[PDB]
Amino acid sequence: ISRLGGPNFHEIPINRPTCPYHNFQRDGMHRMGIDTNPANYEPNSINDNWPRETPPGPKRGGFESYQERVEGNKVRERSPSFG
Amino acid sequence: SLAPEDGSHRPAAEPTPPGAQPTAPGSLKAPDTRNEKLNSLEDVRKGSENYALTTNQGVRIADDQNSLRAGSRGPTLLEDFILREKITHFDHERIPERIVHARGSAAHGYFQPYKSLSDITKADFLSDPNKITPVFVRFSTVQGGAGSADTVRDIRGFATKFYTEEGIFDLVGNNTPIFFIQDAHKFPDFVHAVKPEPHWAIPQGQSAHDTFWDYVSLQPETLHNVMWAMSDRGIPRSYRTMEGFGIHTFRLINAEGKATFVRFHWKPLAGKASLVWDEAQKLTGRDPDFHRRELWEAIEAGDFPEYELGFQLIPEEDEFKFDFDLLDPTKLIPEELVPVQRVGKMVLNRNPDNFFAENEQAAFHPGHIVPGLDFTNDPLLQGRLFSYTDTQISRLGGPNFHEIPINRPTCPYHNFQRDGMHRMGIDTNPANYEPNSINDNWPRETPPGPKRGGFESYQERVEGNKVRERSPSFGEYYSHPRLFWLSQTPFEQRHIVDGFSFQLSKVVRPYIRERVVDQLAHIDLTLAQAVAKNLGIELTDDQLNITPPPDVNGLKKDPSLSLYAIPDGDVKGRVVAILLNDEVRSADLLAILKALKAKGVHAKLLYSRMGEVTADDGTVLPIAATFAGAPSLTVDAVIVPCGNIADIADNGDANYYLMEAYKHLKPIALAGDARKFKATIKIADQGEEGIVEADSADGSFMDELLTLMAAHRVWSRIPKIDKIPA
Amino acid sequence: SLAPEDGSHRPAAEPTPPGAQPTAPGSLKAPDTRNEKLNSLEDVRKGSENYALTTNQGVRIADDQNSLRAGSRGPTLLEDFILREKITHFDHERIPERIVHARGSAAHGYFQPYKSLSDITKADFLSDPNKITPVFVRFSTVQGGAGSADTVRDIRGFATKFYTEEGIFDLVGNNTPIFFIQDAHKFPDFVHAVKPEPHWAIPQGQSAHDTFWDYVSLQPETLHNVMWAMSDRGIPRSYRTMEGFGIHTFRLINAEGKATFVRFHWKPLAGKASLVWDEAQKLTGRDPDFHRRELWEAIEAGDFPEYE
Amino acid sequence: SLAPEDGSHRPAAEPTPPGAQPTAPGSLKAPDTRNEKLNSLEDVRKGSENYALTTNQGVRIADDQNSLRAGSRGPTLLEDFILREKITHFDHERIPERIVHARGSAAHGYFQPYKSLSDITKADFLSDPNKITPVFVRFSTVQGGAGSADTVRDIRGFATKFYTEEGIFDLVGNNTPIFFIQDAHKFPDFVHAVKPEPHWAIPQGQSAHDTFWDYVSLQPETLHNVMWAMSDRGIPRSYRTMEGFGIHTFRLINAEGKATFVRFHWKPLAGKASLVWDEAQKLTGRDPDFHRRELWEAIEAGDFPEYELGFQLIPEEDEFKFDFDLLDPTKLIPEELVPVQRVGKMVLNRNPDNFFAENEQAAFHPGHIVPGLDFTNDPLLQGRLFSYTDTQISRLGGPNFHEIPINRPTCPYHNFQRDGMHRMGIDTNPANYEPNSINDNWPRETPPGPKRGGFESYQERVEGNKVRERSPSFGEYYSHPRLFWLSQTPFEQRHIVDGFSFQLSKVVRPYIRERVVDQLAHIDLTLAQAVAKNLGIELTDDQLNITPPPDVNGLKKDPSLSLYAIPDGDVKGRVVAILLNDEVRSADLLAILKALKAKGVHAKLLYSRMGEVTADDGTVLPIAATFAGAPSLTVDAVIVPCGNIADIADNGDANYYLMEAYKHLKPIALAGDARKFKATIKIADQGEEGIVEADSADGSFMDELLTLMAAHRVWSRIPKIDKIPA
Ligand code: HDD
Ligand code: HEM
Ligand code: HEM
Repeated sequence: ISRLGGPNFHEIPINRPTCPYHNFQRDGMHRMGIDTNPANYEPNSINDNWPRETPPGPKRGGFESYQERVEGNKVRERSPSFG
Repeated sequence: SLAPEDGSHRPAAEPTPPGAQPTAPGSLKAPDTRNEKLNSLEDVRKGSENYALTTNQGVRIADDQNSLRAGSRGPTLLEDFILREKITHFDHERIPERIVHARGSAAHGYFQPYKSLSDITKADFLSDPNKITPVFVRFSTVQGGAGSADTVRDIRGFATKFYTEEGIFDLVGNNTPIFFIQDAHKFPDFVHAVKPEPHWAIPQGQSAHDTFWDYVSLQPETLHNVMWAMSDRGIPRSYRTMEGFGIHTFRLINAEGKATFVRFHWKPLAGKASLVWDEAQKLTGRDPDFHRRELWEAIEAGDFPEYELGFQLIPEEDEFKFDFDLLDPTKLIPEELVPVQRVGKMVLNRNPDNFFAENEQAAFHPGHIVPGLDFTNDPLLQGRLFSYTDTQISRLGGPNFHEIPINRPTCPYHNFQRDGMHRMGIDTNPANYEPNSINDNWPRETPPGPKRGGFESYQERVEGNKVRERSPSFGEYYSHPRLFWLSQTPFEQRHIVDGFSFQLSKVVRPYIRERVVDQLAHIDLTLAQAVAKNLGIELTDDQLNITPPPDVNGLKKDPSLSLYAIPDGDVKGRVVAILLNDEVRSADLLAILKALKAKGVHAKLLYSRMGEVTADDGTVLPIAATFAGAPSLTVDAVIVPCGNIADIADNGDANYYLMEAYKHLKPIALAGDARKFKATIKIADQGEEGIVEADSADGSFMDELLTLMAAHRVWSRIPKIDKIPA
Repeated sequence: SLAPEDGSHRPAAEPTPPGAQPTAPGSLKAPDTRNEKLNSLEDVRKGSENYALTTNQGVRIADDQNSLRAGSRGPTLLEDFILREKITHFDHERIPERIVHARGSAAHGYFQPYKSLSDITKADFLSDPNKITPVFVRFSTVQGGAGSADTVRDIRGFATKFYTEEGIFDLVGNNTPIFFIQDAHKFPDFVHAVKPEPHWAIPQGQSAHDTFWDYVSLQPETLHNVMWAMSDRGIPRSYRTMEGFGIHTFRLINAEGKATFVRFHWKPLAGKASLVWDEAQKLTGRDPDFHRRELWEAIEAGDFPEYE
Repeated sequence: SLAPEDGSHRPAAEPTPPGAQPTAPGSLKAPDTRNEKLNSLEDVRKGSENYALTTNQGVRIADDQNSLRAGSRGPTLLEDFILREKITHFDHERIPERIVHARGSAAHGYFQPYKSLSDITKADFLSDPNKITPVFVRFSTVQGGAGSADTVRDIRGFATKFYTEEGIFDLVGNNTPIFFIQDAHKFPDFVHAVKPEPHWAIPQGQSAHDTFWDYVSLQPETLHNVMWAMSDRGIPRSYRTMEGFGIHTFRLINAEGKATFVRFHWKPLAGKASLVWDEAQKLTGRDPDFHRRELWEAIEAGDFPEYELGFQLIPEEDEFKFDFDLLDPTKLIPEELVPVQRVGKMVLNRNPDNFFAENEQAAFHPGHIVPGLDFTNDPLLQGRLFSYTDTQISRLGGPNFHEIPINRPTCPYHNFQRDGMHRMGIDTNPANYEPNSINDNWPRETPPGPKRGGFESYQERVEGNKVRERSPSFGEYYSHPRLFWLSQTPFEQRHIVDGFSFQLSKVVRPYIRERVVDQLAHIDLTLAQAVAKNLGIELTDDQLNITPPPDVNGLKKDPSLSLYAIPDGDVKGRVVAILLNDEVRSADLLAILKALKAKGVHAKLLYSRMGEVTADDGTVLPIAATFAGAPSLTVDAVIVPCGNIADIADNGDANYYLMEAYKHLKPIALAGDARKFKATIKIADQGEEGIVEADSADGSFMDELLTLMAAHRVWSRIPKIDKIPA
């Protein structure tokens, strides 16, 4: 945000994805992309809810975190195994 | 010298009623009002009288009227550094407005507890009734820009910065006890839906548009807060006359380490009061700064905004005792179930000096807590903790925003953080890391403890898998909207119905209106049918048969949810229009002003022109404003004294004054020949409840008027106003 | 599918009168309208239909309704990069508004001269009646913020960007033929005087306050433009029904090097029309976006703003 | 407590020589060294000892070693506001470096004039010899980034901010009396040509690359400052031993309104001295912070950098009496024609506390002048006036950069400018415009006058058409380069030829080399022939016949252009390496050390390891550094005392220490059996000038060594060094 001047740093040519990117984020300094979507929010009916979430799957699916088990209390403490 | 000889350019440094003097920077108007934070700002306050005009580098300017040019009709030269510095500074005056709550009005004050809370929290600011904590408070709307109007229908923000001896605590709340959404991941979606639509940037300061109601219809978790926004809660009369809430369940932590769940409340000591919709909308055109102005002038008059801080406290063992989740910020805790304990009082007693430096630059953030408080896993709160540090890096220019004077703590602050843009502090520590030997590890960590200890999080147990999933316990959307509905008076229900009908009539896509009516039918059939009738929609048989949602823990209403069900009227600080004529009966005017003064009610003397008029005994009466310049929208009640009533009886502006005031349910009082105005508002000869009338202003006349003003508005008049063309 | 079965969510892509259809982005509403600048913007226009929702790095999102937490009632985790990108972008949406003329409304169009002006100017965009130059025009008020109301009493801006074959020419004018002050050195003084006063930031969108009339009373050079502002010129009915002026004397320079002094005008082909004060003031309350709306809806109906 | 119990972590707060103690923030090293700017910074200086570690919001931290996680091996929680604040501030520490002069070292000090200059200027800081003006001075290179090396070949900046009672005056100069170019419109062309090339960003801190010499070969106006850069002026021994110049002609204006043209000079009271190239280039590797380190340590030792301000003064009527234009910044004013008049003395006597806050954020700008000074039409100065205000808007984050503490004036500043990012001052003035009546027009304009008056520009006549055209009076490129060349000693000429030869050797396109050699042939044929021989280029018959440019107003040399032609050596503050052995003759070392201390010369005791050695008589010698750790590059002279010379005589590092010092022309003294080292450097039995040798370090050995040090280097050794493999 400070180094590259704002939240549109992915639009700086070197950083741009070569695959498609579409979402409901808008504006910010030096915004390049001109969005034509009538909707800037989801869920929406006014654009039939596009762009849409994608379920996870074997290829081309949405991102889902691995459901690791978390068990412990809220601590600021170094694991004894690290000592 | 350009000031007038008589010194009438400078306002008196004493409290004065609204309109009596020009308004002024707070340290000029009230120089002897002090608190630890206002005194700490003295290092950066700059005066002006008797100083020379200079560049920012301290060079005295001889001619501030002209650019430097080659010849007096020639081109401007690049060596004019005086012109370029002055135009460069102007060119860079603006900073980004806040992404939400951009329109807001702020004041300084102080808070003091009523008793030590050490049994329930170790927070130092709550440890002793003689502990006085300076505060700075910013009230705001949500959707509109910094230049949008004040009296829009909207939720209002209510943000308090407490400058404590153990750190800054910011309580960043709104004027309703829930929010629209459950999880912070949806906040950009919701905010984009309510904000002006992206193709054309319309509408400003309004939720009455397709995308807002599209999102509401598709996200029934919104309906509870939508109900509050559609009620008269969405159009408060003053920031002095609305409630505040922290919304989220937080924790208090005591010196033994015990955690108690808490929700925060601010109760207005001037009582709860709202406008009516027609009046609020019209006021956005006649005075889009009405709330900003009213707050500033209340403080200059000594009508200080006062609020009691209150805590709803729930033991840790009672986390699951209710039929809603305590961590769900779309659910309220009914006061019938968990009472509000009154904990202390905040008084706002001084305006800023400079709005940009102190209000626009102020940074509030709910993750600014102190030892003795802690967070919960409310998933809207959890995401807020990220946003308010992040947004200030662009808004305020970098990571040193705590060095901007209004944001500075008044207690000590020392650490190993260095640099960043516009770094003010010049660190002398040889070390900028720890652990260090070279400064004997100073500044040093401090263990947690009962007082002056380091912050340690409550050691809550966390058990579960890493999931993006809404708790099933949050999946109930209708029972709170219905409890709120059932708790409103009949006229407050009519205003709700009217709010939904007005908003949905502005939605162009009719299916969205229909989908909202279907949601309302899941709350209350009467509501749904009344809104549907105004939209020309007929409920289906299925909609007529939807089972109402369950009561909340056995409640079918809670009157603390209504603005008006329980009387809390306070007249002090309110304002009356007195409509003058060119020969007022001075004895009416004496009696009126005396009775108002006794109750701390202000007046404004109005006429068809500016200047002065002369009463029957020769008293010279100065005119504050014209009938059109200061419409009835801006006052709480209207009084017409006797005199040469012919002077004004045919004035369309004075007649309209009283029609507008009548339509908006305001008390109206008419003395002697002023009773000829009964005809403009269609009052029967025998009179009507809410119109005070008598041969003279009489004194019993004034008690009756001030009784009506303590009840705020004349609700029983509502069926009579549909006739009035106004 | 959340859209209705009957297609009524989607505005007809053809000219329609105000209120007949929901309004839409211009390239959706009027896909057949083009000019050289609109064509050159194609490389940056982003669509939406039939695309997956992604991060800005192009990773497909599976659940855009929830943060990542340890258990469905537990704390949000710092590793949720989807949540933090989406909220970081939101957090930094705003940029500073314009110091003056922060409220304004804009549209694309095109300009063409009636004949070659080569005897008086070598400016390329005026050289040939067949040469069409794209424009982008913004109209504005002066004093209020970007979220202030349209039908205030104020001067109006009228700024045209001409995308010529020999460079951008911006004609940055107002709707009256003079300004308030003589020397640019005084602009921060005049603008501070008209702007909301610095202790309390009131009033918005209004010159009806002590500091403006203090300045005027001490600087009689301001009285000409003040007359204009106090007339119904200060409250136009539409951006379509107001005059435009460059105000300053500029120069045209022909190919032989001869200079002619020029002042620029725009004539509204819809004619000149203003509100009356009580209407204009009440309209700031009933529809603070009235001029922005009227401009957009005129263009959607085919009532194109035309100026000479 | 992690500090050693003996307190050896903390440097003594008293002057100490380089290396004796760790270096510290200036206010801790020299707390009693004060001036009005240093005292004015006290409101922002932050201590650390005895204070608790906190957030920037003043909350005490208990555990600054760990993030908050769900279990001690679990994930980090978003609610960790202490982690996020600390990492957010870290993440935004950097600000843009300066576009040019990014690499620089600064210090605080004071200036006093020798007598009132009221007859020639009304500037207040020159009006009274007892008026002391605080200064802050930054010295710099030009091309490299803020992390580039100090002893590169380049021009140096010499910038002085004077905090006067009538405004900040910045005198923003370099260490050569002209610049490379004539009109500011070419400054981005020239700087882009000298800077690292745009495809790969190489080379850093070097002009030895194709684009710089392409531009030079095409722009012969650059050749004069190119001559100075290729001489040993381009590689100063220290910031204390270089000249400063304002370059441009400015004006002085006295109280009667008479203008006198002026060029500004600084004379170094430590004398002029430069490195030799091979030493400078090696030093950029062994100690890229050598000038920063040397400045800081001189100040800590009390070897304060001192400079005398002087003026070349030309009456208005003599504007056109020279062969060159006074407004042309590629031309110098020879001191034989217009002598420098001594004006006053500047002493730098305190280091900053924090480099970022004071050095990195300092803003100097040559448009910051005061009444009694004014500009001329020099077309390089004229463009500079635009640039320095503009560049601070991005570098320092907006238009409030004069509020960052180091940049604040010490005199009053008041005006109508408001807001902007990072606004610190809270204005209380009811008015933010003038003229105003509501504050009686304060702060007010001030007419010009003899003292404490408003700024007014000198009413110079302008007459001409609007043109983009270079004055024909500027179109002469070669006579000043030639005057410079002929003014240098024979060894300085050799060093110039080697500078051009080395640089053009790195230009990869040979045609660029050839074109530069052709330009040299227009300056002086001996120069062009010598550089051509080193490049393997043969001059054509046409080149051999170019007629030399004219003399400059009759001069064929001016010795004041040489670093060394006129002796001005000063040994105080210089440093000598003493090569120890394991049993040093202690009487030698007593004599050596006390002779050095008597003349303020520092010593560094070196050996093959750290720790101690014990002398013949039991004296314990603490070791400063090893041979390889503190190479001969970092010292002015080398002394080897007698003792057990066999300890070190076959040590490769010890031998090479002497070879390197010998190649770089440094004085070397050898006592007793240390004379066995004569074979390493090939010195004859009957010895040679520049090598001091005796049976012992007594009698005249130290006087002879110190004589050699006052002459800086042994130039007569140059023909002896080419054979030597070092
Ligand atoms: C037209 C542009 C321009 C030109 C022609 C010059 N400069 Fe410059 N100079 C800059 C534009 C600039 C700058 C972009 O404004 C800098 C970089 C960062 C800053 O604050 O100023 C700067 C920095 C800078 C600094 C470092 C100040 C400091 O320590 O922060 C020095 C000493 C000079 N310059 C000296 C000179 C001299 C003696 C010049 C010719 C006589 C000269 N500059 C020409
Ligand atoms: C849950 C109900 C919420 C309430 C009552 C609330 C209240 C507020 C208030 C009162 C302010 C104004 C502070 C001021 O006067 O200066 C504010 C500003 C802000 N809020 Fe919150 N908010 C809520 C939810 C959120 C969420 C979930 C996010 C982020 C996902 C958020 C992000 C912001 C941002 C970015 C600002 C501007 C802050 C600044 O620029 O300093 N709000 N909100
Ligand atoms: C001569 C009378 C003037 C007229 C008619 C005029 C007209 C305008 C207009 C129409 C805009 C808005 C452009 C848009 O729609 O984006 C504007 C912006 C601006 N004007 Fe001028 N102006 C005048 C005088 C000045 C003067 C004298 C200055 C300063 C010396 C000035 C400084 C600015 C600034 C700082 C902005 C905002 C520009 C931006 O942020 O892009 N105005 N003015």
